[PDB]
Amino acid sequence: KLKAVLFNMDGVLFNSMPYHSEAWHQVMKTHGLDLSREEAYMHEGRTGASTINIVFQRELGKEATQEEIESIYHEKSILFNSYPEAERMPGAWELLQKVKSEGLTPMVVTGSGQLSLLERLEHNFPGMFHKELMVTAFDVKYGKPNPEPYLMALKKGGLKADEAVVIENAPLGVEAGHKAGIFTIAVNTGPLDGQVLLDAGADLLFPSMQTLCDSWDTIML
Ligand SMILES: [Cl-]
Ligand SMILES: [Cl-]
Repeated sequence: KLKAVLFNMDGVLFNSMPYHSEAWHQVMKTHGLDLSREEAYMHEGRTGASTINIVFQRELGKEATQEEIESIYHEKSILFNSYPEAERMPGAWELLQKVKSEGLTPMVVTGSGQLSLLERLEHNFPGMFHKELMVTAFDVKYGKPNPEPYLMALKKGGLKADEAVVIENAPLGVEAGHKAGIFTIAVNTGPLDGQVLLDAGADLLFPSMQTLCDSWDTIML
């Protein structure tokens, strides 16, 4: 039944998670808030505004103001962009070529609003993605772990949930894919215990994008 493969971006397509976790950790530290690199990784999937608000609630016992959200989001984006630009996750391009050769539609479903990465998708993965077949921070009211972004991806692609598969590296994205009713494959590309991804609702778990790519033609959907 499979028609489309819905990829997260950060930690699936780009090896950008060390940078995102460093930048969140450092900007929060500047603001006097403790967020470890691993706790930052655990927020992958959220929009930046949702991350900031939840960290304020957890650490300060209050909501972030709109000004705090915009300031901190810009600060983190500027710091992220100050690093040498993120490179591809090994295995992603090989997998995309396989998916496309099988007649399947690649899509991106991300909580990112980071234009530096979004505008590099075409040069990194030529011929794969299209803006009207992507969901980003710009498209959603509620991001991951709410199923909204994955539900929206299904609609953009004219798909039913049973015609798609989700490829996720982070538990909030796994949860969103699963709760959207879509079969969800976790790829453990970061510092987390794989069990965190299984417990978030992943139907399958692979230890890298390359191993997923190697097994791809035996996943019968
Ligand atoms: Cl990382
Ligand atoms: Cl960013």
